[PDB]
Amino acid sequence: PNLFVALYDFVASGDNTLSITKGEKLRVLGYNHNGEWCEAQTKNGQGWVPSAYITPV
Repeated sequence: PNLFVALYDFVASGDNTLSITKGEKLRVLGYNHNGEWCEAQTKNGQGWVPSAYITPV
């Protein structure tokens, strides 16, 4: 039941990216082609975040 946590703050930059805070929880829907970006949902919204900035809880 695939819940995750943010390892660092990430400030939204480009096209359909989402801001996240260190230690907040999110839900993963998927990945991009090469797998460096992850599409996620939080209490603020939905959007792209770096794959390297998150981990399971």
